[PDB]
Amino acid sequence: ACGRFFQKHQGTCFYFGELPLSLAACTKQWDVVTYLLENPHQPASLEATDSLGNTVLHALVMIADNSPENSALVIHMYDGLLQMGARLCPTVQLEE
Amino acid sequence: ACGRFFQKHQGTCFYFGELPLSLAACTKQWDVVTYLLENPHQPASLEATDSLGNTVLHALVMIADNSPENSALVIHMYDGLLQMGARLCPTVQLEEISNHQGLTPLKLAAKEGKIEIFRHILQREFSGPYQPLSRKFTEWCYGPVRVSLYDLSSVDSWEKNSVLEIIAFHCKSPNRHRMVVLEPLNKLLQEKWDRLVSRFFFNFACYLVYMFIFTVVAYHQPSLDGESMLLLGHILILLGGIYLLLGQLWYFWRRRLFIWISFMDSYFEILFLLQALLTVLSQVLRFMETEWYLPLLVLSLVLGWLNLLYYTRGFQHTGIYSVMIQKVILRDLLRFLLVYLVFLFGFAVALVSLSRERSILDASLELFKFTIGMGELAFQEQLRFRGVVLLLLLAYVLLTYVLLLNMLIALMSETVNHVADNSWSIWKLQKAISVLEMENGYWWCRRKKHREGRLLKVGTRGDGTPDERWCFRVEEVNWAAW
Amino acid sequence: TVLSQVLRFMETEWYLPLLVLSLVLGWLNLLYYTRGFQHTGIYSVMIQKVILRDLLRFLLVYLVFLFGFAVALVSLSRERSILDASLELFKFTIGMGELAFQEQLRFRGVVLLLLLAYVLLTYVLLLNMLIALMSETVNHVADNSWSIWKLQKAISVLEMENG
Repeated sequence: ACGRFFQKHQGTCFYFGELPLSLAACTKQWDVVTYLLENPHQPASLEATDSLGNTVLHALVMIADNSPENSALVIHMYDGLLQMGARLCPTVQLEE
Repeated sequence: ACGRFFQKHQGTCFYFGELPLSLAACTKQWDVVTYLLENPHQPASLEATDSLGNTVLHALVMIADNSPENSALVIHMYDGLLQMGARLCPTVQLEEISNHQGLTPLKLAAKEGKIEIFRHILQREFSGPYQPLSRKFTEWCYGPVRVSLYDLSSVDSWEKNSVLEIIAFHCKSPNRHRMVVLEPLNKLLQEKWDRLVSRFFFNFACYLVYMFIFTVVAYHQPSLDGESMLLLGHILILLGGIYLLLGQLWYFWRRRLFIWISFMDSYFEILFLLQALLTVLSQVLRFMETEWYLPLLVLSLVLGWLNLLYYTRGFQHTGIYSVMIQKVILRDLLRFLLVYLVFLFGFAVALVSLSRERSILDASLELFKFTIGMGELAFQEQLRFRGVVLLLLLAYVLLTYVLLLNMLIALMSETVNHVADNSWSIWKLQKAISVLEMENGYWWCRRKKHREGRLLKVGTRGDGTPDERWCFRVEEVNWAAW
Repeated sequence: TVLSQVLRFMETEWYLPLLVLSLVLGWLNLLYYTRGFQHTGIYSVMIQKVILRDLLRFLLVYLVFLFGFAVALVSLSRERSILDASLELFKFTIGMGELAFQEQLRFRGVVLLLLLAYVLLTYVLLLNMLIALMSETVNHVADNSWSIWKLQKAISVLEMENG
């Protein structure tokens, strides 16, 4: 889901990762992030690349900033994505 | 109910608004304020004018002050007066009524530097859902992180009496910049300064680049008499003063020759008048015969080259430093010269009197050797009381260092008395003060004036029947629960 | 360094005049390594970096003032070599202003009351930079440039392993 607002251009934007799970990190919910993987009809994946060939974890750091409250919740999501990740894809190394 | 105590005169007073509902705001009760309108026998009105043609809302801001607890309760009353007002008089617009001088209350809130309502008054959260016709001064559409929007009541430069009309010119400023640092007026700096800083540089070019070649006359100048380039200089020496004469004169035509109250930093504006005025001294001698032209046009060239310091402005930050120091040291320069120079009168007399064994102003240069200092110190014994003048001059080595010191440390005290982002913002004031002339154009006669096509995006989103406003779109990034 | 080499046998002549600067800046740039043998450097690059911005802002303000006054000096003293006559004004830069008052110019008070205007503003031109510096240290740095000492070291580590 790429466009003007979804591109990383200066102003009128934020480069969240241009796909459903990518903004699901930015939503700070941690409830649908599990279900959009757990969904039996069509499961998502962190393997899903974007316009710069990234997983969601590259967008987490770009969307991360110098706001302690934002980094605190970002950290909480970030750590648990590896717990949900490594459980469901133990064959794949995730931060490489 | 007007009198001595109820008049706005200095001391023994407070100008609450001279009628029952006016002090009812100052009573901080909010219970009788409803009933004195709800009373069925004789209802009051905010329409009730006073000695300066004001509603109660003009008195709220005058009675408001730099007390947070007072402004907090003042804000609470102030917002609900519009809820009780607009309900009972929806036909009447409430914050657009002018005083006897012709001034609105939201504009008049800037006049006296009201701190702590004034930020609130711009930034208000109560129209949707319960007064959708009031319009907030705020709006929002399309947020994952909020794309905000602020309206425009009168604060944009060109609308005939904004706060930009008074905060630039008629500012009675306890200190300004903060009132300007709030987001809708603060952000407005760059929205047009993008379009104006290039034209500022284009006009700054025309200020300084012709002052450069104004000098090369004096380079080629003869004392007594393709060489027409030297003679051509005179035609631009005419323009050297005459351009900056009219230009700075018609500034006072629109400033009506306003009184010395704006002494703060309008001395920089009249530093152009110095060059403008002093250029003519040579012109109207110079053909005629009178002779004092080359001697005194020195100062016309001097102060002109000096006043090119003024524009140490916005091409880099530094200026946040420039005017911070330059303004406060103009007070120090006054205090410096008043103390120092008057010491050495009687000692130049003591020098010439002891050295006996109208031209003493030139003999005072003997003492001004040590000002830099390069004190001669040359000891001789022809004076026959050798120790008098010798033990005299050693007294000034300590106090001359002290006379630097006390000013060096009077300065230390000015920086020990910390300024966080005060003069850092005065950089933007100096820019936003310099915005005054940008939209108006040039009775300089490049184009005799310039019009206005610099207004902001049409709101066209309000509640029925009047749906229309002028507004501006702002960006934000917030990290709350939602 | 090469400017001298490939003149020097040949004949061209501007070699000893301009190799001065090759020797100068080389000896100057030995300041760079005020680094890690003692701490001090936590000071060195903190000031040296921020004053490179101050040095730019200093020279842009000051030097351009004295052009028209060197013209005012030579113009009033009438009664391409003025760049050398500007040294008369650069006497007061250090300052060791001559101040030598004579009355052959026939409007004695012009140039005499001119030069007294610069004693105050020359101190101000030092002052405002002295205090623009005060502002840079009033704006406290706790262990920022103290750590940039280690950055400058860890930046200098880039070339060590490569050979």
